[PDB]
Amino acid sequence: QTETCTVAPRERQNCGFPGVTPSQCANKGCCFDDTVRGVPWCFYPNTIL
Repeated sequence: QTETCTVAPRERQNCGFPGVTPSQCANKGCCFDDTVRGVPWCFYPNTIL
């Protein structure tokens, strides 16, 4: 792996859309988390090393 879903919520950039599902987020190669408010559910991953 070269990408990680460990992103600070205030740094998460929107990768999806209103009502995006994990499957639609996985199709785009992005990360999903709806347990944090005020941030996009589907966001881009962070680069490692």
